[PDB]
Amino acid sequence: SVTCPGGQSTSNSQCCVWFDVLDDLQTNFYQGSKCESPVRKILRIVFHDAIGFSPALTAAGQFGGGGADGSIIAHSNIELAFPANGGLTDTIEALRAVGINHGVSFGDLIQFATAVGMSNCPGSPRLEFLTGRSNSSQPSPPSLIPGPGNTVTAILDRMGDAGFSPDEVVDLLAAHSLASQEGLNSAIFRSPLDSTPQVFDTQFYIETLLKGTTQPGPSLGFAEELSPFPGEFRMRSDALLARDSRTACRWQSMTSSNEVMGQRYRAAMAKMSVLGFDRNALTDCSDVIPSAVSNNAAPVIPGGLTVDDIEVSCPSEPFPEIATASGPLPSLAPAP
Ligand code: HEM
Ligand SMILES: *[C@@H]1O[C@H](CO)[C@@H](O[C@@H]2O[C@H](CO)[C@@H](O)[C@H](O)[C@H]2NC(C)=O)[C@H](O)[C@H]1NC(C)=O
Ligand SMILES: [Ca+2]
Ligand SMILES: [Ca+2]
Repeated sequence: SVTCPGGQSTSNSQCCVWFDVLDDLQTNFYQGSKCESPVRKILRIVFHDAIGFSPALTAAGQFGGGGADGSIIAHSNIELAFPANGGLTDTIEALRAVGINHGVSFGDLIQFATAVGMSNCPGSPRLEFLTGRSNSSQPSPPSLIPGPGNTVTAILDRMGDAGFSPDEVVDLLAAHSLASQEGLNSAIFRSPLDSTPQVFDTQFYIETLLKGTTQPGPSLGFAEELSPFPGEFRMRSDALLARDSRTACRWQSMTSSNEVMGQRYRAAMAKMSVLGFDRNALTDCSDVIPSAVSNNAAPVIPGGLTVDDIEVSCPSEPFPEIATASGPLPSLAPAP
């Protein structure tokens, strides 16, 4: 059966080169298989690469984008000029080098580095990984990336054109559980979007629902809203989506189970990884992806706050029974 040069066993011979890029990335790009800034930047990158895909542009006789084709690396010179692609240069160049050095397509590489980065963060599911996307790409059309100051209708329409339902938009946002911002408000560099920027968990959903009480920096930044405790940043699109009637019940259902949240995120991400491709034409190499350590902590309403502080926005389903903590309000340190 197929054992690779290193003795590991896989489903197909096309998977063997990925054990090598797995060692490179873990040792170098992830600095000893860590869950820090490199994993966070790659998650913005996989999204901005795959979402440059528009059926509506195709239908209007215009090039609509190749989707998850790695065009953000190949055509970095035009894509990184886009409003949503700031602060990605250093990460795009380190990935370009692993791509050229191992002979793999940029589109596959972005998807692989996402599944490998996530396995370094506790609580993560094992993402599916498929190989075989062609390395040729055209530059993505401009303006296909949702922005933090857009209304909910604008975000749902763009995402709906790419193929996601309102529920999948909420599911995809579980990645803001491993997140911070650097360019919305530079005065509070790397301010976390939830209290556990290194744990893939339910806290992001709970904490964006909390009453915005605190201005974390000396002034408000682009599309910044008051957050529930010092050090945490709250982005206007995340505040709006937690509260809008079209997405509020899915958002609420994500607050109490890390199992359900992970299951749904893995499904939405498998769908995003093949935008512009035929899944059936790719080779499954998911067994190359290692398991992440399990997260054993239970969901909590932090720092003494209670259900009275969460702005319940699903008129049908009552808010889940989530534990409370007898804390003083936390002050979050920048994400590492
Ligand atoms: C509804 C659309 C979304 C909007 C408007 C949005 C917007 C943003 C913005 C403005 C930032 C801050 C970047 C910075 O200044 O450093 C951010 C960070 C982040 N976003 Fe999103 N996001 C959305 C969806 C997603 C999706 C689907 C993913 C990927 C699965 C993603 C992954 C991340 C991650 C992990 C970070 C943290 C980056 C870091 O800490 O350096 N986002 N997002
Ligand atoms: C994928 O396509 C890109 C070109 O778009 C290739 O990238 C170049 O590779 C050469 C050496 O192989 C480098 O010296 C260039 O600087 C690279 N250009 C860019 C824009 O990165 C890449 O080699 C191709 N990969 C595969 C597996 O065919
Ligand atoms: Ca692309
Ligand atoms: Ca988290």
